[PDB]
Order: sequence, then structure tokens, then C-alpha cells
Amino acid sequence: EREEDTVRYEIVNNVAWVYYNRPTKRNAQSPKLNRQMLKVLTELEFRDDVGVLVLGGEGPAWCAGMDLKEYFRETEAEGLAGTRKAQREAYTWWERLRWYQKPTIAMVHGWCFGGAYGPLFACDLAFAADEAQFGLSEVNWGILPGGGATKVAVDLMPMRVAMYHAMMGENLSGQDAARYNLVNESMPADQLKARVKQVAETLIQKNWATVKYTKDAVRRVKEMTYDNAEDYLIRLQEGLNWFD
Amino acid sequence: EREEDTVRYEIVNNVAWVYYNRPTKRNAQSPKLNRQMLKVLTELEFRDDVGVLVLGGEGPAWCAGMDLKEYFRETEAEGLAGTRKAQREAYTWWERLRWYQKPTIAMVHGWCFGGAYGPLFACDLAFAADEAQFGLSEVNWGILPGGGATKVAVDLMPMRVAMYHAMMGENLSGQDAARYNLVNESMPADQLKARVKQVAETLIQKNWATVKYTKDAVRRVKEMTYDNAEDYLIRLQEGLNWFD
Amino acid sequence: EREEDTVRYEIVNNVAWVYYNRPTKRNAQSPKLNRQMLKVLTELEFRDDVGVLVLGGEGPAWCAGMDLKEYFRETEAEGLAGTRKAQREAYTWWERLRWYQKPTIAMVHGWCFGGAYGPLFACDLAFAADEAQFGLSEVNWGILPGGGATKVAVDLMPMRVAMYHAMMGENLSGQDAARYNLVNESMPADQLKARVKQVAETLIQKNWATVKYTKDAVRRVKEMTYDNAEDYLIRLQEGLNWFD
Amino acid sequence: EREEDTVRYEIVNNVAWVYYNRPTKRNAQSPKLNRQMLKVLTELEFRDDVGVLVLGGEGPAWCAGMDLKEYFRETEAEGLAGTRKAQREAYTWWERLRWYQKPTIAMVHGWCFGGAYGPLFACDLAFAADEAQFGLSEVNWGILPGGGATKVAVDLMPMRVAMYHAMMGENLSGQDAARYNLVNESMPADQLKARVKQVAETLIQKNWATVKYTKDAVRRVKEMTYDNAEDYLIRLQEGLNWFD
Amino acid sequence: EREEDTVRYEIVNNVAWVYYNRPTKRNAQSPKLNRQMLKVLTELEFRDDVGVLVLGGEGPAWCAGMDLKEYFRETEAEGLAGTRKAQREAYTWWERLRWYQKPTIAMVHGWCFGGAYGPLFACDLAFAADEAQFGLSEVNWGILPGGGATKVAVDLMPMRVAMYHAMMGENLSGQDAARYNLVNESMPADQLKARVKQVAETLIQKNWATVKYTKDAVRRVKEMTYDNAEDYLIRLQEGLNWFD
Amino acid sequence: EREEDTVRYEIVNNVAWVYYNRPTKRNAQSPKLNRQMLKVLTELEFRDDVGVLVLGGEGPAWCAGMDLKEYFRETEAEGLAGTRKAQREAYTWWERLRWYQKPTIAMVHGWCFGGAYGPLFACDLAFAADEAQFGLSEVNWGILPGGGATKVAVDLMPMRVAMYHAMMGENLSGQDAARYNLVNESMPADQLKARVKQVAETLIQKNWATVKYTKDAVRRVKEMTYDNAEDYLIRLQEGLNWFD
Ligand SMILES: CC(C)(COP(=O)(O)OP(=O)(O)OC[C@H]1O[C@@H](n2cnc3c(N)ncnc32)[C@H](O)[C@@H]1OP(=O)(O)O)[C@@H](O)C(=O)NCCC(=O)NCCS
Ligand SMILES: CC(C)(COP(=O)(O)OP(=O)(O)OC[C@H]1O[C@@H](n2cnc3c(N)ncnc32)[C@H](O)[C@@H]1OP(=O)(O)O)[C@@H](O)C(=O)NCCC(=O)NCCS
Ligand SMILES: CC(C)(COP(=O)(O)OP(=O)(O)OC[C@H]1O[C@@H](n2cnc3c(N)ncnc32)[C@H](O)[C@@H]1OP(=O)(O)O)[C@@H](O)C(=O)NCCC(=O)NCCS
Ligand SMILES: CC(C)(COP(=O)(O)OP(=O)(O)OC[C@H]1O[C@@H](n2cnc3c(N)ncnc32)[C@H](O)[C@@H]1OP(=O)(O)O)[C@@H](O)C(=O)NCCC(=O)NCCS
Ligand SMILES: CC(C)(COP(=O)(O)OP(=O)(O)OC[C@H]1O[C@@H](n2cnc3c(N)ncnc32)[C@H](O)[C@@H]1OP(=O)(O)O)[C@@H](O)C(=O)NCCC(=O)NCCS
Ligand SMILES: CC(C)(COP(=O)(O)OP(=O)(O)OC[C@H]1O[C@@H](n2cnc3c(N)ncnc32)[C@H](O)[C@@H]1OP(=O)(O)O)[C@@H](O)C(=O)NCCC(=O)NCCS
Ligand SMILES: COc1cc(C=O)ccc1O
Ligand SMILES: COc1cc(C=O)ccc1O
Ligand SMILES: COc1cc(C=O)ccc1O
Ligand SMILES: COc1cc(C=O)ccc1O
Ligand SMILES: COc1cc(C=O)ccc1O
Ligand SMILES: COc1cc(C=O)ccc1O
Repeated sequence: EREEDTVRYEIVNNVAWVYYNRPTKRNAQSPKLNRQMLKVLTELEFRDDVGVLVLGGEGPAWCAGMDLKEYFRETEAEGLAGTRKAQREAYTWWERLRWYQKPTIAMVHGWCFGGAYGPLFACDLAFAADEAQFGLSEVNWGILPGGGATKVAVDLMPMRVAMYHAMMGENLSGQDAARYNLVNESMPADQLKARVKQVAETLIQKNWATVKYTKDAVRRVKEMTYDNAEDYLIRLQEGLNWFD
Repeated sequence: EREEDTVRYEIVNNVAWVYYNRPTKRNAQSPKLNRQMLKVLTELEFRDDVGVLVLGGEGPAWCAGMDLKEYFRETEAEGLAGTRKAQREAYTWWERLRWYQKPTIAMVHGWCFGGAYGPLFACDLAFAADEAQFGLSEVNWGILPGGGATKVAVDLMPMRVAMYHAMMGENLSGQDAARYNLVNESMPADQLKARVKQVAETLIQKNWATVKYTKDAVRRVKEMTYDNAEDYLIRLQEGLNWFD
Repeated sequence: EREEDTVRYEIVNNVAWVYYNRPTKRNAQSPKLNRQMLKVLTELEFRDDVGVLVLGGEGPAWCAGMDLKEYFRETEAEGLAGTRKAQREAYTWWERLRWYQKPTIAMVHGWCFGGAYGPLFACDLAFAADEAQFGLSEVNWGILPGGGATKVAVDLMPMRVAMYHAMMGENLSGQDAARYNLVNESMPADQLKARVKQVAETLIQKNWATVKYTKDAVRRVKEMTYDNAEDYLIRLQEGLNWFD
Repeated sequence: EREEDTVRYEIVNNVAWVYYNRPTKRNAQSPKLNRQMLKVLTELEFRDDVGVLVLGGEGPAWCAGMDLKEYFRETEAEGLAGTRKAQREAYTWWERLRWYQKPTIAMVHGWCFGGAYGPLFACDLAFAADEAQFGLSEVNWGILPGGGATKVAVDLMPMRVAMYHAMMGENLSGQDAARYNLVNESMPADQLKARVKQVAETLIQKNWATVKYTKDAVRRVKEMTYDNAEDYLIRLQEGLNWFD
Repeated sequence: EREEDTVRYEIVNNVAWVYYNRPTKRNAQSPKLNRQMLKVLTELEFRDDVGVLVLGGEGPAWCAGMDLKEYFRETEAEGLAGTRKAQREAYTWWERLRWYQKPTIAMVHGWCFGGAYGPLFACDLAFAADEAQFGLSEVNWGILPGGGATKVAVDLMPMRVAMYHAMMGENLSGQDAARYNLVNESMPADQLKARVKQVAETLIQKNWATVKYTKDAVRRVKEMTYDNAEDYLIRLQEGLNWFD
Repeated sequence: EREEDTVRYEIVNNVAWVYYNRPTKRNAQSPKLNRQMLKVLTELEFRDDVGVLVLGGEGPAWCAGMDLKEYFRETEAEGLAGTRKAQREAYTWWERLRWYQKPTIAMVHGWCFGGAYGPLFACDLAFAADEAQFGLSEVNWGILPGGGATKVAVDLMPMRVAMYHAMMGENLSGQDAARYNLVNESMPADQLKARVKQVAETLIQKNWATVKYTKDAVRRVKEMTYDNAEDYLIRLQEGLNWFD
């Protein structure tokens, strides 16, 4: 219903805990959530009291993907302009998170489906509950894994695993999502918040600028030859010398 | 001896079971097999009663690579024109399978060596017998892993694993080929046909056009930046809207 | 102190055993070691009695990265010319090893930190002691993982693993470095020299030219599309036909 | 003064004629202009009566670059948050223009410096007056040609010409701009509008969907191998068959 | 009528002069011509008395594009199988030409439209008459410039020029084609054959193996970084040392 | 005879005028010249009184390519070790020049053949006399255009022009070299030095750090997508803000 109620956050000891807040809608990404998520991310990004951002979810789902009703059906009733406006709101906040000034952590306690793979990839690190389920179910409602989700599967998991995942639309457990490197680690649900909290506290003790440059370098040198990446990392360090 | 006897198939319930059929020659890819495989693949590809193609082998080998006598020795006796004609027949059917209209499955019960890595990679999914052996033995007869096999090892397995595999010419078991993601899964031989049959039946229940676009997207977005892959998947879905 | 004492070697039965020789300095890469390593590598490379090169270390470390005093502090006191001259000495011997005429093996018994990742990557194969520790500690002294180390982590390990490794500056054990494919294998320290010796003896029994072309092809086809890699491997084999 | 006055537009014969509207400030790109350009472009893009958009300038400038006061000095005063907010507003409208639903034409009658190169490249076609002047004067102000302006130079002009243009900070005339393919055509100032009207009028008589898929194809296949581009153009036509 | 009559050739002074042979149909590419061109090219390629191949056209056309009746309408009538069979026949002969063993020359005396761009690009060199006309008229028929023709435009001509050529569907004269480097040279129709004879005659006096490795190098190093291209050209010369 | 005499230089108004100094041997690149060029370049690069380096030639040649006696015949006599040692010495100084700290200008008054293309490309700008001659005569000697010379042709000139240049081994005049953008400008021999002095003199009046970051940007963004290039140029300016 209300746009500013679709995302909630709390800053505690330099950690921004951000939650998808449509628990009864399995935190489906609707245009209202997409717009409000950008608003919250943009406001938190450069605060000197935010060193780490954790993306969680309320209720049994982390994120059940895009809102079938509000993101797909309602926007397409407004024609191409409607579809484009809605796509842009989704892609824009996933990119804001992907290139965030502060280190980002996905805390995935529950269902992570489809369009949730953009935000999952956009988090630098990811920690899952054993009980979590990850799935590209798009094939199972007759569409391509969109919102970059095909590329997310290919950039994080081995090619055979990614192909099975996208084609068969079966779910991975938390432990399988760790084995195939969709996430960093899986543990029982009741240890997950303590582990994420520990990782956040470790990052805030490092030099914040050094952490920003390092996470960026990791994502960027993926799309370079070894030779070009060598020179790139020298130019980055000259940038960090200015910021530090 | 006879060109049309080097490959056999059977279509049962929308699954094309295709077998390398030179069991006494460990299903060596000879020019006769290469030509006949293209003929069989081309005829099956667009039949409305074929939803999935399974590539198996007769006898103890899946495929022991290229025929040393008929593919290498005899063709090179015909000079460059002979070598080129033979190369083209091999590369052409591997590409036909790589970009097949229908989902493809490798059922690897036995030996998979050398030139078999092109067809193995060209199958979207791969299931192995624990007893199967995978090897790049080229180094062990003084040649580079050709027919794209070096690239197959690098595109599916981690770089260190690929380097050991190509340089040392040692065999991986089925279970090791699963661990290193050369295949999706390994199981005892006597469960392998039941598992492959189950996977085929699951794919034929999906929208066939959606499965084609998804498998293609997986292979294609490997060779794109994240940013270019995002737009690509939007253009693909517009294509699928036309086909569906 | 003395430049020619910072690296030692011994050739036994066609294996060059090369050691970082600053044990009391945890084999820190100083400009003296960088210069002497290039001298030793260049002299060994084309000897007909050297078929394999093993890179080890004296004392408890394999390589604790760059010498904080002699590589960073002292060179930067000589301004940009000093920094550039020192960088060039490091990058040049890592590249000499990366593209070496003979197969290369890292025997990592102990600490491998930071700037050691260039040489580790430049070795074709890598074998670790269970007791070995691998770490990008740069973040923990406020710099980017330089000397290509970010790219090394991204080229060998899965993206999530690489991101955690670079951002958190925690150590991987030998067994974890094997699991994540930073190295080929981990075993107890007291088996490591016997295993490396076995692998070296296996490579020297192969055709030396075939091993050189294969290791190069593995590294090169990483940075090509599948289609361009297919043609590339044909051109390489024409090159090997000339050398053999 | 007023954000809403920094851009104006008129629709004539289903052509949107859009103008930088800060003539006394040489249509420098201020945050106000950047936010208003985005608004205007977003509002016109999916209008069924707008077939083509022309970007022009009031006064003796087309666009003299970024506003050195409002984009650089005033935003840096607000530290990194202010700089990033201002960069995002600039990059976002250049990108909206670069991927516009409708064909785009730059009508360059006068000065085109520095940050104007983004918008210049983001236009599909570009027609200059002979008395127009194009330059990357960045080097003379002691900064790199930013806002992608160095890449615009390298993507449009021969590498020697881009190198001279960027390093010497000297202006190209409309005639030289046309010679080095920064623009399509140069003509006397008094023929410029009529040629642009003619071109816009020819485009509007084509299938609008076809012109959109074509201009996107041209831009995209530049960052693709020939082989990948052949498949891509088939995927695109499948898309267009849905959209027509 | 007859498939065998759609292409003719004559060998003169070890030059194969090959001609599109449907002059009354403006040498449009029908499936029949596509299958016969492949046959002819395959048969001439490894003849020890053919040093060079020239592609020409009978009648006022070089090639007016794909046969709108036989390639598009008649094949779509046979649904997707028919379309794919017809596309494969076109793409396959363009590719055979693009990677030909012998140097290739387009002799463009008249019309060169649309699908003719494949064969145009597949020729290593291209000489036009001044009265020749080149265009991508696709946009005026409401389709994308397919058959790789959009990539041919972007690969040969400056991006502004490719953009105008593709979007406006207007023709370039032989003189403008030469100016924008779609062809090497333009000359009056009555000098065309003599210049082509001269060029073919100069090529045949070179080491044929050297000319083949050189034209392939030029085409390949375009899709390589400078650094990767330096190593590649050394690998190529090792190949040529085997082949000479 | 003497290694130290193969290169000379004079500093005038903070411009290093460096000359190939084997005029009787058409400044062919011998190992001696290769080792001495590196020495000279390394020694001048970080001098606070050298703002610009110009590369010229004594005698009627700029550089006629590699010394066929000292670089090819004498080194091959020492087998593979000798060939690799000689290649490394050539490639190493071209690279030092290509990434020089100071802006670089080729002053091409006469012959520029084959292996001279490395140094030609490694210069940021290039000014030719009208009576200069440029060619890849490699094909006429039966070798591929090596030393990256084929890539230099493809990177600087339109693909048709590179193809003709490489395949026909015919010379371009200074005027045609300027037309196809192998050099910036061509002028009568007696105006050449004065234009070069003027250009070097304009560069020295700029912020030297800005000119270095700019010329490197131009070279680097050519091997980047537009999207990756936009981010890269921001990272570079952060670097320059440290260095200024
Ligand atoms: C996530 C899921 C497994 C949770 O199951 P559950 O806990 O049993 O929840 P239910 O589906 O019974 O109901 C949850 C509510 O959220 C809604 N919902 C769940 N996923 C949704 C989605 N992706 N979009 C919109 N609404 C969604 C349901 O319609 C229901 O709303 P309602 O009760 O007011 O009608 C299940 O809802 C699901 O499969 N979601 C779809 C996932 C998907 O296909 N994603 C693709 C988008 S890219
Ligand atoms: C696959 C293999 C392990 C099976 O071993 P096996 O079951 O004991 O079979 P054998 O080798 O004893 O004999 C099988 C028959 O197939 C032939 N054969 C096996 N692999 C072959 C190959 N790659 N090419 C041609 N013939 C082959 C053998 O010559 C023999 O023919 P014959 O009995 O009529 O002379 C073994 O044949 C082998 O190593 N093959 C070579 C694999 C290879 O090097 N591939 C590289 C090609 S890219
Ligand atoms: C490798 C290491 C764990 C070994 O610990 P240890 O066995 O307890 O050794 P210590 O640090 O107590 O002392 C070893 C000696 O080597 C020196 N040393 C260790 N690593 C060094 C490095 N990277 N550069 C320079 N000197 C180094 C120490 O200063 C000490 O010298 P000293 O006793 O003469 O003063 C530890 O030395 C270390 O953390 N090294 C730094 C690793 C690093 O940060 N690398 C980044 C460079 S890219
Ligand atoms: C166009 C130019 C070459 C000379 O033209 P001119 O007709 O003499 O114009 P002027 O320099 O007198 O114009 C100055 C006025 O325009 C404004 N102006 C021009 N370019 C501006 C810019 N880039 N940023 C902010 N204001 C600018 C000034 O604020 C000033 O206002 P004023 O009239 O109150 O003094 C000169 O204005 C110029 O070099 N501008 C900057 C170009 C540049 O470096 N662009 C790249 C930036 S990314
Ligand atoms: C060349 C051209 C500009 C005018 O030349 P012209 O001398 O007036 O030629 P015509 O148009 O009278 O030629 C028509 C005849 O050629 C045939 N023809 C020409 N181009 C053809 C094509 N692309 N497909 C099929 N047939 C074609 C027609 O079947 C017709 O046969 P007909 O004589 O029995 O009527 C015109 O033929 C043309 O535009 N052709 C199509 C160009 C094109 O769009 N190519 C891209 C396709 S990928
Ligand atoms: C410049 C050229 C076209 C004719 O110019 P010219 O004024 O007639 O010069 P000459 O051929 O008489 O010069 C010959 C002398 O220069 C030397 N020379 C010229 N080019 C040389 C080269 N590439 N390698 C070694 N020596 C060379 C010869 O050793 C010879 O010495 P000599 O005077 O004792 O006989 C001719 O020298 C030439 O083609 N050179 C080689 C060009 C080439 O192929 N370069 C590519 C190599 S990568
Ligand atoms: C078809 O469009 C989309 C699909 C998805 C997830 O599969 C996410 C966002 C989209 O806009
Ligand atoms: C050397 O040529 C080939 C090698 C291989 C397998 O290693 C496969 C096909 C070939 O044409
Ligand atoms: C900041 O420069 C460097 C960093 C490193 C390792 O992190 C290695 C070599 C370098 O020159
Ligand atoms: C240094 O920042 C910028 C520079 C430019 C043009 O030089 C354009 C936008 C920017 O944000
Ligand atoms: C839309 O299909 C095609 C188009 C073209 C040229 O526009 C060439 C071959 C094709 O198959
Ligand atoms: C074949 O080796 C070379 C060739 C060239 C130029 O053709 C330059 C340097 C080389 O090492």
C-alpha cells in the first residue's frame, strides 16, 4: 500500500540493516519497493556513520523476485513506456548497490528467486541459512531468467551448474548455494545474524576507502585481460593515495 | 565400414537417444561418423516429436576421441585439402550440437578422451557413470589438446584443474569430473540411464522455446560484460515473445 | 646483504629447484631478490638439462610478499623513478616465469602473502603443505591487493571467494587453497617434496615442446571467445609441428 | 535561476527540437540543466507524436562543457556525496539519450567543448556548421578528458587524431570534424537547420521500430566479435518481429 | 531454373574469376545460388593452379542482396526448419570465403545491397567502379541490416558513417565507398577489370603461404588486444615456418 | 661496431631529440641498437628537465626495420635462446616507449619499413615528410608482418587499407600515410623539424602529469567498452589529483 513502508532500515554501530518490507508478499520487488529501495540506498550511501550495509528480508522470504501483479502485469497495461519506467527503477537500484561506496552483505535467511539474483549479485558478500532456497523459476513460468539473473548464475557458479540451474528451474539449498559459490557460506538460521554481524564489525575496523577500492577492483578486473588488470591496479592505488 | 551404420538413434516419448555406433573402435570420431552425425543431428533438430537429444555410446567407451587412422593418418595423406575437409566435418557437427534447437544431454557411461571434449561441451548438460574416465591424452601422443578441447577444459573447470588436466594427461573419474564441473553429476552406471531419462522428461514438460532461449543465453552471456549481458537478456525476451 | 645470495638453485635430474633465499626476512621480494630471480630464471630457461622448474622457499615462509623496507619505503624515497624501477624489476620476473619455456611448479610449504600471488599465478601448477597459509593482507595495511594479486584471486578462485579473500584479509589453509583452486593439491608438509618431485618426473617424460605449447594454450584461450580459441589451437599445432 | 528554464523544446511535424537553454553561460551543463534535460528527455521519449529528437543550443554555443562553477566547484564544496550526486545526474541523461527510443540528431552550430562530447556521442547522427568549433580543452585546464569524452574521441576518430585532439587541446572546425568523422556533415551555418529538418523528416517516414533496432544494433555490434555479432542480429530481428 | 547455372567461373593465369550468375534477378542470393557458391568455392580452394579468387557479377548488379522470393518468402513458408536451412546455406559460404586459403578480391561494377555485404566483407580486397552503388536498403523494407551487414558497416566504415548508412538506407557511390573504406579503390567502370587483373597478378608472384597467414592475421588481430596480438603474430610465423 | 654509438640524443629547450644512429645501415634495429635504445630511454624518462621525447633517424632512413644480419641470421644461429633474447630486447624498448612517462613524437623524414612500425605506434604523435615512405615489405621477403606491425596497421588505418598494405607490400607516401592516419601530418621535408619543435614546445607548456594521464587514457580506452571506459576515466582523474 504505502511506498515508504516497502523498505525499513536501522543503523546500529555503523552497520545499516536494510530489509525488504513486504513480508506478506514474500518481499516481491514492486515498483514502489524499487523506488523506495533507491531512496533508502541513496540516503545511506555517504553517511560517515554507515561503514557496511546488510540487505535482509522480513518474513519467510529474502526476496521472491519481481511482483507478478505490480511489476509485470500492471506496467505492461501502460504499454512500452510503462514497462521501460518499471525496468529502469529495478536496474537502477541494483546498480546503485553493485557499485555502493560501502561494503554490502546479503543475509539470505529464506527464499531467493528470479529477480532477487540482481540484488544478490550486487551485494559484495552473501551468507545464507541452510534453510534458504535459491531458484531461477523463470523457465517454470515460460520466461528467460531476466534482470541479469542468467549472467549472475554464469558469473558466480561453474558453467554446468549455471546451465542446470537456469534450464531445470530446481532450487539449491543454502549448503548447495555455498558449494557452488552463489554465496560465501551457509549455516543454521539461528547463527546467521551473529555471523553477518561479525563480518560487518571486521570490515568497519579496516580503512573504509581501502575496502571500497578493493571490492571495486575485484568486480572490475573480472572484465579485463591479466596484462590490462596489472596496470589498472597501479592506477587504482594512485586514486586511493588521494582519497586516503 | 558403412557410413550410415556409424551412428544409431531411437526416438521414444519425445527423447532422441543418439549413440556413437563404432563400439569395437571405442566410438572413435572418423570422417564417416562425423558426416553421419551431422546428417542425424540435422534431420532430428526441428521434428515436433523431439524435445530433448541424449548423446550416448555403444560398448565400453562414450567416445575415445578422433580416429587416429581415418581422421589423422588417412586425411593427411591427401595433403592440406584432405586435413581441412576432415577438420570441417568434425567442427561442423560439434557446432550444430552446441547451438541445437533442442536441449542436449551427454550420457557418459565410459571413456571420454581428447576430441570427445568438443561434443561433451556442445551438450548443455552432462551425466557420468562413476566408472567413466575423462582425459586429455593428446600431450601423451605429443600434440596440443585440439578440436577446442583446451578451451573446453578452461570454460568448464577451474584454471589450475584445467592446466593439470591438459599438461599431465591423467584421467578424472566420473566423481572427479562432477567435483570439477566437467559434468553436472556422477552416479553408479546402473542408475545413469534412469537419471538421464528423468532429466529429459522434466525438460519436455517445460515450454520448449523458453528452454532454447535460456540455454543459448547461458552460453552467450559468458562472452559479454555484465552491463552488455543485462541489455542482451531484454532483447532475447522480445525474441521469445515472438516465438511463443 | 649480497644480491647473488637472495636466490639459490640446484639442478638435479632435469629439475631446477629454485628457492627464495631470504629465510630470516620470510623471503620478502626486495629489489635485490627481484633482480637476482630474473638473472637465475633467464640463465636456466633454455638449458637442455632443465625440463621443469620448481619455485620453493627457505625457512618458514614460501614468500611473505614485497619487502616493506627495501621494495616500498626505500624506493619511494627515490621518488617516481625509484618506484617505477622497483615495480619493473618485480613485474618483469613474474612475467618471465608466467611465460617460461619450461613447465613451472610452486611448492608452497609455508606463508604465501600479497605480492607472492604474482609468482604463485606465474607457476603453471601449485602444490601446498596443509600447514601453508595464503593471504591477501594488503587490506590489513591499508592498500589494494597490487602486483596483479586481485586478478590472481579472480582468475583462480570463484568470484565470492575472491571477494571475501581480498576484502577480509583472512588466511586460507593449504586444504582451503586446494578446495578453492588457488593451488592444485594440499598434503601434509612431509609428503610435499615427494609429490612435487613425482609431478616433475612425469612432465620430463613427455615431449618438452608439446608441454610448452599446451601450458601456453591453457593460459591464452582464457582470454578468447570459444570460436576464436578453436582457430587459435589449429594455428598453435602448426607452430608445434615446426618445433617438433 | 530557474531549473525549468535551462532546457526548452518545440514539437514540429513530429520532430522534438530540444535546446540547451543557458545561452549567456554558453549552455554549460549545470546540475540544474542535467536534472531538467533528464526530465524533458524522459517525457518526450514514448510520445506517439515524436518520431525524432534534435539536440540544439541557444546563443553562440552548442554546449561549452560542464558548468565550472555549478557542476565542479559548488559540488566539491559538498564533498564526495555532492560530486557523486552531480556526476550521476550528468551520466544518467547522456545514457538516456545514447539509448533513446527515438532517433537522435545533434545540430552543432557553435562551440562544442569537453563534457559536451557525451551528448555529442549520445546523438546517433550529428550535423555541424562550418564555423562550429570542437575541442577537448580539458588538458589546458590540467584535467583528463572526462565524462567519457576521451572514449568518444577514440570511438569516433582515428587513433592518431584522437591522440592529438586530447593531448594538444586544439579545436577542430566543422569541416575537420566531418573529415575525421566526429560528425556526419559540415555545412555553412545558414544551411544547417534545413538539412537537419530534411534528415529528421526522412527518418519519420521509416518504420520507427526498425530505426530503433537498427541504431541500437550499430552501437552494440562495435563491442562484439564478428561471429557474435552475426548471431546477435538474428536475435534482434526476432525481437523486432514481435515489436512490429 | 538450374542450381548448377547460378554461379560460373573461368581460370585465367591461375586466377579464378567467379561470378554471381543470375543477371536478370540482379544476382540475388537464392538458396540455389548459396548451395552452388559453396560447391564452387570448396572445389577451387586447394587447387595448386589457383592463386587468387575474384568475385564478380553478370548484368548491372554485383549482388542486389538476398532473393526476397526464394530466400525469405519460400523458406518462411516451410517454417523455422526452412528458415534455418536457408540461413545456414548463406552464412556457410560467406564464412568459407572470409577464411579462404587463397587471397580474395571483390570486383564491384554495379549494385551491392543488403545481404551482399557479407560476401563484400568476406573478400580481403574490393575494387569498385565509380558508377557502382552500395546501400543497406533493409531499413526501407522495415528489417534490421542482417546477414552480419550492420557489423560489416561498423567494421569497415567510421561509426558516424555506418550509423547514417544503416539508418537512412541511402546509397554510397564507388567514390564515397572508397572514401569511407568500404572498398580499397574506385575507378571508372572501363578500368576496373584491368586494375583487378593487375592486383591478382601481383599476389600470385608472392609466397602463397605468406599471403594466406598475412590476410588471416589482419582479420584476427582486430579482435585482440595489442599485447595478445604481439604474441599471436610470433605463434603465426612459427606456423608459416612449418608451411613453407 | 660500438653499442654506445647506435643511438645519439641532444636535450634542447627540455625536449630530448633521440636518433637512430646507424645511418649507413638505414638505422636497422640490431640487438646492439635495441639494448642501447632501452638504456637511453630509461635514462631520460624521469629527468625533470625532459618534457617531451622526439624519435628521429640519421641518413635517408627513419628506420628500415630489423637488421636482417644482426637481429635475424646471427641470433637464429644461436638457436631458440638467441632468438628469444633478441626478440625480448626489441619488444622491451618498444613497450618502454609506448608507455613513456613523457609525451613522444616520431619525426619520420625517410624510410619507415617493417619492424619500424612498433616504434612508430609507440610514439603518441607522428609527423612525416611528404618524401617519407612507409611499407610492410615483410610479405615480399616471405614472412608475416611481425613485431606487432600487422596490429599497428589495423589499429591505425582502416581495415581495407591495412589489408592492402600488409598483403601487397607496397609503400605509402607521407601524404597517403597522413590520409590513412598512420601519422598525424605530412609536410615537405624542409618544414618537418620546425613543426615538430612547435608541437614539442606546446606540450612542455602543459601540466606534464595531465599530458601523461591523457595519452595513457587514449591508448587504454581503445581496449574497453564505453561503459567500462566512463568509470576508468573517473578512476584516472583520482590518480592525477594525487600526482598534481
Ligand atoms: C516464494 C514462495 C515459495 C513462498 O511461498 P508461500 O510462503 O507458501 O507463499 P504463498 O505463495 O502461499 O503466498 C504469499 C503471498 O505472496 C504473493 N507472492 C509470492 N511470490 C510473489 C511474487 N513473485 N510476485 C507477487 N506476489 C507474490 C502470493 O500471491 C501471496 O499473496 P496473497 O496471499 O495476498 O495472494 C512462493 O510465493 C513463490 O513461489 N513465489 C514466486 C517466485 C517467483 O516465481 N519469482 C519470479 C519473479 S522474478
Ligand atoms: C579408449 C581405450 C582406453 C579403450 O581401451 P580398450 O577397451 O582396451 O581398447 P583397445 O585399445 O584394446 O582396442 C579397441 C579398438 O579400438 C581402436 N581404438 C581405440 N581408440 C582409438 C582411437 N582414438 N582412434 C582409433 N582407433 C582407436 C583400437 O585400435 C582397437 O582396434 P582393433 O582392436 O581393431 O585394432 C583405448 O583404446 C585408448 O586409449 N584409446 C585412445 C584414446 C586417445 O588417445 N584419443 C585421442 C584422440 S583425439
Ligand atoms: C610472514 C609472517 C607471518 C611470518 O611471521 P614470523 O615467522 O613470526 O616472522 P616475524 O614477522 O616475527 O619476523 C621475520 C622477519 O622478517 C621480516 N619480514 C616479514 N615479512 C616481511 C615483509 N613482507 N617485508 C619485509 N620484512 C618482512 C620481519 O620484519 C622480521 O625481520 P627482523 O626480525 O630482522 O626485524 C610475518 O612476518 C608477516 O606477517 N609478514 C608480512 C606479510 C605481508 O604483509 N605481506 C605484504 C607484502 S605484498
Ligand atoms: C567559448 C569560449 C572559448 C570563449 O567564448 P566567448 O564568447 O568569449 O565567451 P566567454 O568566455 O566570454 O563567456 C564567459 C561567460 O560564460 C560562462 N561560461 C562559459 N563557459 C563556461 C563553463 N564551461 N562553465 C561555466 N560558465 C561558463 C561564464 O560563467 C561567463 O559568464 P559571464 O558572462 O557572467 O562572465 C570560452 O567561454 C570557453 O573556453 N569556455 C569553456 C570551455 C571549456 O573548457 N569546456 C570544457 C568543460 S567540460
Ligand atoms: C537494383 C534496384 C535498385 C533497381 O534496379 P533495376 O534495374 O530497376 O531492377 P528491377 O527492380 O527492375 O529488377 C526487378 C527484377 O529483379 C529481381 N530482383 C531484383 N532484386 C531482387 C531481390 N533482392 N530479390 C529477388 N528478386 C530480385 C526481381 O525478381 C525482378 O524480376 P523481374 O524482371 O521478373 O520483375 C532494385 O532491383 C532493388 O532495389 N532491388 C532490391 C535491393 C535490396 O533491397 N537488397 C537487399 C536485400 S538483402
Ligand atoms: C631502403 C631500401 C628500400 C633501399 O634504399 P637504398 O638507399 O637503396 O639502400 P641499400 O639497399 O643500398 O642499403 C643497403 C645497405 O643498408 C643495409 N641495410 C638496409 N636495410 C637493412 C636491413 N633491414 N637489415 C640490415 N641491413 C640493412 C645493408 O646492410 C647494406 O649495407 P651496405 O651499404 O654495406 O651494402 C632498402 O635498403 C630496403 O628495402 N631495406 C630493407 C627494408 C625492409 O625490408 N625492412 C623490414 C625489415 S623488419
Ligand atoms: C522479463 O523482465 C524481467 C525479468 C526478471 C527476472 O527474471 C527481472 C526483471 C525483469 O524486468
Ligand atoms: C590436431 O587436430 C585435432 C585434434 C583434436 C583433439 O585433440 C581434435 C580434432 C583435431 O582436428
Ligand atoms: C602497491 O604496489 C604493489 C603492491 C603489491 C602487492 O600487493 C605488489 C607489488 C607492488 O608494486
Ligand atoms: C572530471 O569530471 C568530469 C569531467 C568532464 C569533462 O572533462 C565531464 C564530467 C565530469 O564529471
Ligand atoms: C533477416 O535475415 C537476413 C537478412 C539479411 C540482410 O538484410 C541477410 C540474411 C538474412 O538471413
Ligand atoms: C619474425 O620476427 C620479427 C619480425 C618483425 C617484423 O616483421 C619484427 C620483429 C620480429 O622479431
